[PDB]
Amino acid sequence: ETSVVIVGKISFCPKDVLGHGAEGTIVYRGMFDNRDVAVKRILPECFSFADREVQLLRESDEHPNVIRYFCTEKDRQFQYIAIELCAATLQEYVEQKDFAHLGLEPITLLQQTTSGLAHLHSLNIVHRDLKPHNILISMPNAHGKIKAMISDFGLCKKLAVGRHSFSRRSGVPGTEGWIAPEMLSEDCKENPTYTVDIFSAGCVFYYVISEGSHPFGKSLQRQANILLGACSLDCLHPEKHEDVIARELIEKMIAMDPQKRPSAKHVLKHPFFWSLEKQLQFFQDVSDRIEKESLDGPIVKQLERGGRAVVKMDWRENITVPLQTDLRKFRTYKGGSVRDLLRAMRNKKHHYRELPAEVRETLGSLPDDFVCYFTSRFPHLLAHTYRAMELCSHERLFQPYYFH
Amino acid sequence: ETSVVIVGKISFCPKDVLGHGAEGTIVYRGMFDNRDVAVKRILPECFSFADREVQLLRESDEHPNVIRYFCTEKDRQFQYIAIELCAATLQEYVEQKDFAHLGLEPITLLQQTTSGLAHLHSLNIVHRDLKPHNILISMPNAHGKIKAMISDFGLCKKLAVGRHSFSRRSGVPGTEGWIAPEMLSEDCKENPTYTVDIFSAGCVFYYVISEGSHPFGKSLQRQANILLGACSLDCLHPEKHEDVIARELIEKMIAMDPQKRPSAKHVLKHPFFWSLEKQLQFFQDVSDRIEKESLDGPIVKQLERGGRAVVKMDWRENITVPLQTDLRKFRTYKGGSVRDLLRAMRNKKHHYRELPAEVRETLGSLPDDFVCYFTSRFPHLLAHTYRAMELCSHERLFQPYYFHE
Repeated sequence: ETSVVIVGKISFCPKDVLGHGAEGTIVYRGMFDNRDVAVKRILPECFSFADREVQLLRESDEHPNVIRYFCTEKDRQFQYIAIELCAATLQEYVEQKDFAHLGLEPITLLQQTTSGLAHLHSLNIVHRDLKPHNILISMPNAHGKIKAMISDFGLCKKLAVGRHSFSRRSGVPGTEGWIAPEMLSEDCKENPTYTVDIFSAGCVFYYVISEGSHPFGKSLQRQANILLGACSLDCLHPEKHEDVIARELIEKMIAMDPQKRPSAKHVLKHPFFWSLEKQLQFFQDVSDRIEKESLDGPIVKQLERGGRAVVKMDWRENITVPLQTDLRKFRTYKGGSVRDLLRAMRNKKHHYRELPAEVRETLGSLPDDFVCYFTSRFPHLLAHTYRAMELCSHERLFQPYYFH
Repeated sequence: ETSVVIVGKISFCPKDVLGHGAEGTIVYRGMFDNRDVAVKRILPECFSFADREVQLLRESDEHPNVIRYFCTEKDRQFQYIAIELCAATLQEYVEQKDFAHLGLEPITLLQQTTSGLAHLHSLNIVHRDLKPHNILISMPNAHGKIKAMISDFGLCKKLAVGRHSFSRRSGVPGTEGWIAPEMLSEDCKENPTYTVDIFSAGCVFYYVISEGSHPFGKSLQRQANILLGACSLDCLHPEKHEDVIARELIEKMIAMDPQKRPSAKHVLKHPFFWSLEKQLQFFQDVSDRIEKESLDGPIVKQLERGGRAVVKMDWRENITVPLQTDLRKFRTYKGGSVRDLLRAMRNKKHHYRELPAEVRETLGSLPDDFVCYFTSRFPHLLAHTYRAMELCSHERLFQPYYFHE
């Protein structure tokens, strides 16, 4: 014996509470136009944040990683918002053990979230409240695939025409512990901009790949640490190639100086999101680019600057012995040079098919095992080379690797 | 002095008629929940196609190139379907002289249309009535960009579970001039399948790049020619690289035999959609692949088979003089070989920076002008190489270039 409430085209069962939240705002499992939806019941006082959210949703929900908005209805005492029904929040994705990823891997989730975020920014919309609770996991589609979506637009702001910034005139919106420092800093001269989302996104990034941690500590001390700048990314191991590239992006995203933070579209171009195949191609491209470069040139000098730590003093001593044996027929490849390590990688990639069976065995298959053969042994190689080769970032060859 | 009709959440002004449909259905411009939408008004006799269209749209509209569905209201007299308001049809995009592309190239439009179609097929839905009139051009977004979309699902066919075909017992749903020949064949033992859409898509493909022509002539005898098999692609010149690749795909899409037609996802992997950079990368990849291949091996033999026409007897006599001079010392490159033409290309690509200014000038910059230097002088090179190298299509290296069912 269960009851049903109907308000215009929106209907729901009061027993199917999906969760509470803000100002006693309750979310029910509901129905609209014969499809399953989530229904947000809004209190009379929050008709402001609802009228804001609903309008901003109309303008940007077409993007696949922005929650789909269906309808809204006005009652005698309440306002109702019908949006796409989702399976879980990102917090459940990260913290629930044995969670069905269903093809949705952490980096892809982050890529999707950033895509949705980039979409909002292209529409001059700043979110200002990006957090694991606001990032939803979709229901499985007909092919069993799931995706990530940005939601909860009640605190979003449409930037005024001609402005790339906004003021904290409407106080400080957001949830404690995910707020950009320049939002609370009283001495802050620069008006906050899109980068407040980038900061929060950064914390979310670290939160996902660390499987639950936060760059600025535990619940109560987070926001205090943020204003202090006391971040700690010690779940990212310094000798792990994946963690190294992850740290390089994350520490830029949560940088204390807002102008130093990469835009959403810039973030999407980072090696963090590169496949193994693209990584090897970058390695090949830089090798060919520096092949006829002089050793005293700005490029090679930049590439070898701090190179000893990258090659671990002698890279010919840190590879497997069938590869060492294959390389003694060359010997022009100096073990103290990053340039020669890259030359040897390119050479062995190019002639791979012609290589002896036993050296193709230690290298592994092209291109995935091959590139991991080196990155796992030289975890700073990609980061270092990527940074150093920024001098060539305007060249046509290296356009898809950098942001412009 | 204008009137407003309000049905539930759907509202529209009767004066704003956007167009007419089949059997009394009229489409007005209107509003739904402060969204600018299109509104289909449907008669009680066509409630069948309505609830069908609604259902299928309540499944497959989750794609950028499939029309968005918002809501349906039912009246005392009519039904109302609220869908995304678009700016134009493909017919108006093509036939209206000086139609503002607004950043929408013809090929991208064909890529978008095919993607939307592939989405429908993945959901076991056959459109059966694909045509320029129901391929829609979106309203410009905030950035002023537009896209193409598939619409008009009233005649769509949801295949039964476990079925990959459907019977013709309903008759001939398609529009004359875009109907696959197996739909109007008295003999065919084979039930129609997804490929009826591919045939229509092929006709649309050629319709766009020819800027108004049809593979089977003018409207008066199109369908007649379709049954005859009298296709004609006159607008595609036999010695132009772009047209040679375009012809190769279109001829397979409008093939008389349904089984010969490529699936929508297969279509998307065709060189027709390859960027200039991807074309050059493909040339480089097969060049590196056949470098240590035996000259008597299956791969090289396939590649040289018909090579004379490809390289125009001797490619060294069909390239520019500054390049001739720079390649003269390379006696290892045999002028009658397709493999060696690809080798010279890969070599000049790899050493491009080291090349003297004069030869870099005739080649042009990497990669755009460079690849066009060769495809324009050898219009069949890519088409020939792509077809020949299908022997290696199952290999990891060439998987992104080909399709695997």
